[PDB]
Amino acid sequence: CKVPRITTHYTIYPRDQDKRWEGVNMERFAEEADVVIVGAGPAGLSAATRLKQLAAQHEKDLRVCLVEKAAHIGAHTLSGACLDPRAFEELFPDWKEKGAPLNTPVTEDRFGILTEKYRIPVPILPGLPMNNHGNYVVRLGHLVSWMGEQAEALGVEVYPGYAAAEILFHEDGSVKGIATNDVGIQKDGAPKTTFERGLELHAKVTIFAEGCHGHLAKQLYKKFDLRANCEPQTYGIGLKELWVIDEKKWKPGRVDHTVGWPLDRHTYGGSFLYHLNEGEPLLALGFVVGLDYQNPYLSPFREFQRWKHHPSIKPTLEGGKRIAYGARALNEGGFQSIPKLTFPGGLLIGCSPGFMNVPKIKGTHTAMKSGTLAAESIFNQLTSENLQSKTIGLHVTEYEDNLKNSWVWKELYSVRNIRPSCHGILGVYGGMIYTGIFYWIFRGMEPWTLKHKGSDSDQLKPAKDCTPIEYPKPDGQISFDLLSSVALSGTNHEHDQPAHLTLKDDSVPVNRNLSIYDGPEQRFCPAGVYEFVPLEQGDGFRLQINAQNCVHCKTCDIKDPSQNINWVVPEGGGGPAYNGM
Ligand SMILES: Cc1cc2nc3c(=O)[nH]c(=O)nc-3n(C[C@H](O)[C@H](O)[C@H](O)COP(=O)(O)OP(=O)(O)OC[C@H]3O[C@@H](n4cnc5c(N)ncnc54)[C@H](O)[C@@H]3O)c2cc1C
Ligand SMILES: COC1=C(OC)C(=O)C(C/C=C(\C)CC/C=C(\C)CC/C=C(\C)CC/C=C(\C)CCC=C(C)C)=C(C)C1=O
Ligand SMILES: CCCCCCO[C@@H]1O[C@H](CO)[C@@H](O)[C@H](O)[C@H]1O
Ligand SMILES: CCCCCCO[C@@H]1O[C@H](CO)[C@@H](O)[C@H](O)[C@H]1O
Ligand code: SF4
Ligand code: NA
Repeated sequence: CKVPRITTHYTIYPRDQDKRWEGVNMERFAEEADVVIVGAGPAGLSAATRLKQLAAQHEKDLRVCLVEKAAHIGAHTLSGACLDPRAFEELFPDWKEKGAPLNTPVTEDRFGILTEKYRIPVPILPGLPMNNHGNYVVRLGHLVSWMGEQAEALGVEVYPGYAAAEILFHEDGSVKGIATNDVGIQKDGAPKTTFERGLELHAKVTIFAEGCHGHLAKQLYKKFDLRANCEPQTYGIGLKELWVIDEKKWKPGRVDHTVGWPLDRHTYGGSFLYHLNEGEPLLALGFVVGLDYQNPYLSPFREFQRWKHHPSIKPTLEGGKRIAYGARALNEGGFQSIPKLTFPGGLLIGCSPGFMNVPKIKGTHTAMKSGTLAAESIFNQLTSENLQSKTIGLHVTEYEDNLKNSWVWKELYSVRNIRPSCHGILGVYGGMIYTGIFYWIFRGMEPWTLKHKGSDSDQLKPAKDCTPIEYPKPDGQISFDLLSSVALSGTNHEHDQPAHLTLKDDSVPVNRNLSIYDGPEQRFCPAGVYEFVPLEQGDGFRLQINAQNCVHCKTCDIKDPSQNINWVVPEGGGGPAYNGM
């Protein structure tokens, strides 16, 4: 054996095309519902909840099935989480006595610009977007878990551990529904004696709420040419760890943000540090880096680990304990990047299509509202005659009409130029200047909309033209390595299954990436999944994919300069085991 056909997933090598599957029956059982929702995130749960609420108010029968990758609800949820209650209280005006975990109202907002040695404080006025008056600091994972609890109580059929692995289409071309992941296929693609076909969930309308860079939505965009009038989405990667600190340095209700060191002015990114007020002297902290970065040598993980040593931060975690680690990609393309959210047989909500306010670093409240609106609109179409056809699947276009008229649209429109304004000669500092003028003073009224520089994927420079970055060795107390970090994510998968990190051509990572960019996949992956192993015969490397370490952040599918990777779901239940992240 060899070079190793790293790729054996059925999505690249159809088993309808390989002899090893000759005798196997691929017949799947099917279940019928009115609405099928993919992803138990704040958006999917908002949609599900509201739909079962609308059903109760008007006494109608509605079968709503919600499927999620996570072993249990909230396990793949990663956010820093400063919450704008606006849409949440709309869905649950009753939350306080019903027990929702919004125990930390923001009491102090701080922002600073860092240099290697110091911190420059920045005045936070009520007029800027980094103002958190009226908001809560929360462990999104727990709020999500709480939501799944209310959803079930309302009659929603929640299915954690089930990954939507395949979109179903009616012959007229509209979406019929989805099928869950099959199970029991070995690493090489061969069927096991335990092979088991997935479940088919049919509905009049399927809601897609996979979050930032959903793998089914990525293909949905293609199928219905949904990006026709929009700039492609732009992203950033968010790394995060939970810490237990010295009571003496615990300032409950405090929200910190910083820009500057260790990033150069042309690399977008920053930190967040929030003091939780849920009983323990706990801190949710993390780092963000725009995947539009240019240096192939940059490592967002090392930037984050190195960031903690800055003198304004290290003392705070000194004597502290790091108890969890996770990473997720987020949207930063904002308004200019919103695709068409509707098509025959389905809808897109939440960060999958992307409603993130990047300067506020908030996308949960808007993801919730989109779920609330999509629900109201769908129930609305299920409750009439006014029959639209030839698409057995409904085209709930009214959803986009109403979203365009909600506060969500104007909020995203108003901060649309902040992220793109960071592409000037002053980089992120130019963006700050632009924010003081056109937002703080003109609230984004300027008669124009700036554009992004294109896809994050073609923003990389060749390694020979750049200078490697010298990162410090972790000290095991404030900074750690990747392996220990992966352990604190509790992520895991059945080892004997084909890699879900699929390659379209098994030779480009060694022939192009390593050759031209020096294998950026070994540094942009926050989990150490891709590694180049020294070749046995003579001279080079081979790429090895350690699919079991994947935290499902979706970065590699976003940043690969050769766009040769396609992330798909592994067997349901695999991945992070985040608790209140
Ligand atoms: C580091 C970081 C910090 C952040 N800080 C804030 C903040 O302070 N405030 C704020 O409002 N927002 C913040 N956000 C953003 C916030 O987390 C998101 O906007 C929000 O979670 C988006 O929600 P969602 O409901 O679309 O999906 P997500 O929370 O992304 O969840 C999508 C769900 O879908 C599941 N899924 C995906 N594909 C499939 C499939 N095919 N089959 C089954 N299940 C599937 C996933 O497992 C996941 O649970 C932050 C994000 C990051 C990464
Ligand atoms: C952790 O996440 C992150 C942030 O959030 C904490 C960020 O910010 C940034 C970077 C910068 C951006 C997005 C531009 C945003 C604007 C800010 C932060 C406003 C702060 C300061 C201003 C506006 C200074 C005042 C302006 C002056 C004096 C100009 C002169 C004339 C007048 C207007 C009177 C990044 C990369 C980030 O990752
Ligand atoms: C041109 C500058 C004029 C004076 C601004 C006065 O008062 C302003 O109140 C708002 C709150 O509404 C804050 O956001 C501003 O930072 C503060 O300066
Ligand atoms: C600063 C980062 C991106 C924004 C591009 C804006 O530059 C333009 O400059 C001229 C001055 O020459 C102004 O009169 C215009 O109103 C402004 O849009
Ligand atoms: S393989 Fe991809 S999706 Fe998994 S953690 Fe690494 S970059 Fe994220
Ligand atoms: Na557009």
